[PDB]
Amino acid sequence: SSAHPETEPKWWKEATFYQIYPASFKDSNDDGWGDMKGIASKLEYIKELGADAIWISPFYDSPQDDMGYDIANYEKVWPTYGTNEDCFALIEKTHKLGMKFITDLVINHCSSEHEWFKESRSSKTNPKRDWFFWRPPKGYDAEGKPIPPNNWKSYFGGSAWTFDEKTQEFYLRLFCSTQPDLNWENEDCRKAIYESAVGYWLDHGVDGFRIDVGSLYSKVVGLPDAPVVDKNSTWQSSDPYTLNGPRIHEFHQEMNQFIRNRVKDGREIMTVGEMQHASDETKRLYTSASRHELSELFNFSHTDVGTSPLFRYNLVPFELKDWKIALAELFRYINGTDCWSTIYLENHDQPRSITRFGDDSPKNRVISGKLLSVLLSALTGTLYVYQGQELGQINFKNWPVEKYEDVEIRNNYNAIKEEHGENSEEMKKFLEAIALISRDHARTPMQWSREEPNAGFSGPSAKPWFYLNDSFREGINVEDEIKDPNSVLNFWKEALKFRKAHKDITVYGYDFEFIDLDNKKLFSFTKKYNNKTLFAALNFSSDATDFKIPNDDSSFKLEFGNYPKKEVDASSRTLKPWEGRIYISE
Ligand SMILES: [Ca+2]
Repeated sequence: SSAHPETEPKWWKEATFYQIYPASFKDSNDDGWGDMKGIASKLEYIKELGADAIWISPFYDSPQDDMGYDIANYEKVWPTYGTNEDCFALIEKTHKLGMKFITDLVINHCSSEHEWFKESRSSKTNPKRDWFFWRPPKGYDAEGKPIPPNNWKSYFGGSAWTFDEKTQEFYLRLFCSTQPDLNWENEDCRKAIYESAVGYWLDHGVDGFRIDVGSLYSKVVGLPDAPVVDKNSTWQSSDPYTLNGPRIHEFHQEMNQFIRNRVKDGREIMTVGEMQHASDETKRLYTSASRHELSELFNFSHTDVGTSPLFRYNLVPFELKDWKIALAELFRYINGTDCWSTIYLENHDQPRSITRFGDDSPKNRVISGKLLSVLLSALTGTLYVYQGQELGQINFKNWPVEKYEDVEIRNNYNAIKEEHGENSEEMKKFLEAIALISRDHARTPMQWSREEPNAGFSGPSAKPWFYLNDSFREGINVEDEIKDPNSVLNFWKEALKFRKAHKDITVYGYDFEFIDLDNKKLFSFTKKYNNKTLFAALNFSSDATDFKIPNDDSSFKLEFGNYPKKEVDASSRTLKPWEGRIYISE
């Protein structure tokens, strides 16, 4: 383990994080929106699950055009969630329970309702004009409409620019129309960002930050037209010119130094960057401890499987090997380095992992939910669990498009309507995809009980901000699962206990090697920690599946699995349907 600097323990390496989506976690006042008092009331539940830390998605003052990722004031809690004092009390309560607290740092862009943007947009001459990207129209089209400065596509569909009537220029917004991108080329802007979004929260005791699209701050000069890679789209991915840009490491080093110099009590701050996509070299540049940038990052390859690289909402076939390799991208690069990794399958931007990677049928949803827990329990990195994942939540079914709340759905729908027609093959493919892939599968209210109609998220007379998934009626809820010894929830409790008990090799294990990589059913691997060897055999299928342990001998003992403990034959070399096993040799 001495030739593996990544094994150096840190609180944030071995902490299990639980991610809370504040709108959808717990309503305490029957207005249909989750809130901070709701979260506070459920911290004991989170601790009992086995979490060491929480990450709360944005709770700052926001018009909610992108459900909190459009921030109008970094230093004020959205009144619907509570007051600043409510938040400070929540941070303190979290700490007094022995858990860490990280907040969502969203500084690629802010809301157009932020005072910075209200000033910037007011004239061409004000001190904050170049805190954002303002450009004249490229020209005007045959119908007299202004043409945007370039061909860049928004992450939510259509053009990445919005025209301002008053000042007669476009502003850049990679996300929705009211999320203008901040201009990190402006040093005054960077300093103000650090003071407001970072310093304020350090002063109020956060243990770290999850950094929203942290790889987008550096734009290539000139904002040039992007390559025409999609021949059936007016607008093109800006990635070559916005993703991991030439100043991105400079900016992250600067922000890291700001944090180091602003902390007052010498505490260890974690940063996890939502970096999206990166070569292994880029990942190392971000997460090597010696680089003083990020602690770790999220990489999207494993959550991208089964979607077109050109458009997330066009489905494509994939096989198990694709997912194995994409998952391994999270962690293999850290082997023998001072880097660190993340491990997760769910977040507020993803559909449910059982639906995607298990089998959500009534027959298989429990056992395959447990299989995913076995897998995650054994992988190296900081583990994240998303609200409802521990219940074995599944995608919702048979919703019409108009029921989806997400701006990502609304904007993409409208772009397709405009470009291809509402009644088109392009629309049909989109509608097929949203049923599997939409972020909204993560955002339906948390299911605390079987109570009609709101599943204990709110009182029975309240109207939730977004519709409940019908799965609460099928026993997918906290109250029913606590009482069922065979539940996914009770299994996740066991999985986290197992992971912690064997943390040297589960959290800090190294020399990861795939066994039978090509296998369409068997996901198998070994890891090392000094004299210890961990071996996993995981059957991602409804069929029985054979496996072999490399260098098999009597030392390999069955330490965890999802089939009944007293009914498993550890010496058998065939897995039952959806069976997973973790063996450890000393
Ligand atoms: Ca509420």
